Amino acid sequence: GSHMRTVKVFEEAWPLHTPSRSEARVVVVELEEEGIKGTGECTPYPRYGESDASVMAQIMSVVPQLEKGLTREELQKILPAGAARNALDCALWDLAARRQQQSLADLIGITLPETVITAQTVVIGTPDQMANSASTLWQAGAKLLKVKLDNHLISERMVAIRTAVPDATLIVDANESWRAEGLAARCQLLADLGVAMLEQPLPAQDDAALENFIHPLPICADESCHTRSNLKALKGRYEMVNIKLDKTGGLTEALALATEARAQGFSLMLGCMLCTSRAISAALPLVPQVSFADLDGPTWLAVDVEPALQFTTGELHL
Repeated sequence: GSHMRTVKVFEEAWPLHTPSRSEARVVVVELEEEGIKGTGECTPYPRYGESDASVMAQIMSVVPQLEKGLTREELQKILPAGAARNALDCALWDLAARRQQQSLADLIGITLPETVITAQTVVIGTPDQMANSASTLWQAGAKLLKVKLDNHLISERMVAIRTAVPDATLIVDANESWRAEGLAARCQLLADLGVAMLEQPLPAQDDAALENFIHPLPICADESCHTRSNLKALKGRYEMVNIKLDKTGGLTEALALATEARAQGFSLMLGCMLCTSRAISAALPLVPQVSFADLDGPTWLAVDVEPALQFTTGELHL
C-alpha cells in the first residue's frame, strides 16, 4: 500500500586471487522504493545446506510480500536465519537509510572509527614458513594476526610464530580440526604464548569436551554460533561468539545477538564470509561492539565492487 517496491535478484561469482574453490559466490538483491534503491548481498553457506539456487529460491518465495511493503520486523518471522534472509534484511536496511539520506551508521546512530583493525590470516605451513609470514605481515602493519591451524605441529608452529612477532596480538582458528584428547594442554600452550583467543577447536556437533576444563584463554564459537537461539547451548562451552550476518540472517538479528550475547557474559567478535565490500559495509554497525574484527573477506577477491572499501595490510580504512 503505502510502500510499493520492485525486486531484482541476481547471482554473482567473483574470481579469487588464488584457489570457495576458485570463486566467491554471492547472491544480490536490489530493492526499489521509487527512485531509491536498496541493495543487499549474501553468501550462501555450503556448510549449512545452502547453494545459490537454494537461497535464490527462498528469496523469490517472498518477493510478492516484499512488493506490498514487507518491513524488516515482518521479515524475521517469514524466513529462517540464513543467507537468504541476510540479503533481504540488508537490502531493507540499505533502503531505509537511503530513504533518509543517511549512512547505515547514522540511521542506527552508532559511530564508526576512522580505522578498523582486521585479522590478517597466517595460513598453515611449516613453523618456519608461518613465522616468516607472520613477521612480514606484522611489518606491513597487521597488529592482529589470525593463525590458521590444523591438528599438526601445534607447539612448534605457535612457538616459532610468537617468537617472530612477540608484540603481535594473536588469535587461533583451529577450524574444527582439534580433538577432545589433549585439548586442555593445547589451550594451556596457547596461553603460555599469550594467545588472546582460540576459535572453534572442536566440531560444532561434538564440542562437549569444552565443559571439562577451565579455559586458559577465551575460546570462541564460530560454526556453533548462528543466532540468539544457540546462546543457551554455548553457555559453559565458549567465552566468545563469532557473529556473521550470513549465519544470523541479517543485521537485525546480528544486532540483537550482540546485545543478547553481551548480557549473558559473552565477548563478541565480528566475522564475514568471502564477499564484496557490500557485505562488509552492512556489518560495520557492529564494529564498536566487538573485541576483534575479521572483515577482510573482500581482499580475497581478485577484484571488488566499484567503489570498494579501502584495505591495507591488517586495516580497514573508513
